[PDB]
Amino acid sequence: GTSSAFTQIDNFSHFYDRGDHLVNGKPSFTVDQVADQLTRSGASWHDNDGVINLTYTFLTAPPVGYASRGLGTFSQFSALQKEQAKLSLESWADVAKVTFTEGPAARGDDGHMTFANFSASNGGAAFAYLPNSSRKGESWYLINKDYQVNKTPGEGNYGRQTLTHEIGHTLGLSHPGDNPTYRDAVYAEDTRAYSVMSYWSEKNTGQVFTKTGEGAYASAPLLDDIAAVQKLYGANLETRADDTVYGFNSTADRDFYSATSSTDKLIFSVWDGGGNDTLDFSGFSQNQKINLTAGSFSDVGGMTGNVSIAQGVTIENAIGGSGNDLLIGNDAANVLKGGAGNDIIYGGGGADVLWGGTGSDTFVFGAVSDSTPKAADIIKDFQSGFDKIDLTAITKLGGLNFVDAFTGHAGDAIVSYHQASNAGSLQVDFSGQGVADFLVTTVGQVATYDIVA
Ligand SMILES: [Ca+2]
Ligand SMILES: [Ca+2]
Ligand SMILES: [Ca+2]
Ligand SMILES: [Ca+2]
Ligand SMILES: [Ca+2]
Repeated sequence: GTSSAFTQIDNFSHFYDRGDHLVNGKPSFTVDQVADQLTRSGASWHDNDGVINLTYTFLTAPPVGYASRGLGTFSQFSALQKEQAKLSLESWADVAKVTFTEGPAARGDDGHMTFANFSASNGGAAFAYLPNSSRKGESWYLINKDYQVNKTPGEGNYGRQTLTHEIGHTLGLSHPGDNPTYRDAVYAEDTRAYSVMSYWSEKNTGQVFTKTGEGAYASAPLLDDIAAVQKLYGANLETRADDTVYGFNSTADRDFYSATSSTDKLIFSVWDGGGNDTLDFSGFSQNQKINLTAGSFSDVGGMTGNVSIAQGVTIENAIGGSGNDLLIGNDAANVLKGGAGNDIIYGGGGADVLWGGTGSDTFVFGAVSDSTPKAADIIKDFQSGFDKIDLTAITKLGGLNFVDAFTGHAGDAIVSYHQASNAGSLQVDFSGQGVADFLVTTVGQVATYDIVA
């Protein structure tokens, strides 16, 4: 058996696992399976400069044969829409190798896009065509007394997501499946928790973004969307290859990645081209569960299944909030700051920098490889009597034999201290080989009682 602390960690790094099992009776699809699913039409924009350069035009006047569409009264895009449309395009252009330049159909471009608003409710809230049809690149939006959604698009609302949705469609992605309901979906993760393309809400899959009466929709391409658009046009590695901070104190320069308040509802998927990165959810007071695993999910800002790191992305640091959080790292050096409260931190691979912050924080180790002597973890703010080092994942509650020197017997551990630099160190002999095979260094005293194993 392990401790409760560990289980919470193991369970959360498995809570969102996809593939090879049934969920709600429907098969579970790994992102790759969903990237296939979402691009099953074979429709796409063509290229051999290895990049797609699309141009677009907010239509000023109705095109030839416009009246025969039955959409009623043609209207031009407002400044608000144009401004939101541009953020949407951009959000797509960041993850995949595609660019959208405002301008008329050119001789040297890979296709042209057009945005316009109609008035007759017969048309539908909005629609777009696939990149291989005759009306390719177009997308129309309904706007009348009875339907005001597309009137004021802004971060968080469906008016904006509708733009991210329609653009994804014109780019080549299709709705997850073909009065239908989520019962009729081909797979489990067919919710707007995984794709902006889905017709179903996060509650079908268990996630919780908002309560009754309020709306919440991710402005930018979610998890599956990025994989699918990247499958089509390749990942854009040059975007944010610098040192990006996401969430609070963000340096992402994107509205959907920005938080400045405790009430903020963040629903996003992190895409980044390199550098050393941080997910800072420090401004939050609710219990969070941040997972730094590529393609994994987090429960952020009082919500659940709302944040994720895109498949094939490395995010090195996490900053929880003042709640009892959980921080799960990757195989890389991680600076994991619990921030404040009673949280559990899991470094994982490599030598991590762990900060428990105030409160009685737990640092958990599941492998000997997590904290080896030749590349060990460091708990900078270790407070004895309150904090605790969990090794139950490795010892299974078999205990350790605290000694001053290694006796070549397995389970022999040594708590050392160096007052003249406030530093302790937990050393262990899991193999009983006579020497250390696990080491954790602290700043602040670590007592033998502060160990759980
Ligand atoms: Ca970066
Ligand atoms: Ca804390
Ligand atoms: Ca915390
Ligand atoms: Ca790590
Ligand atoms: Ca580690």
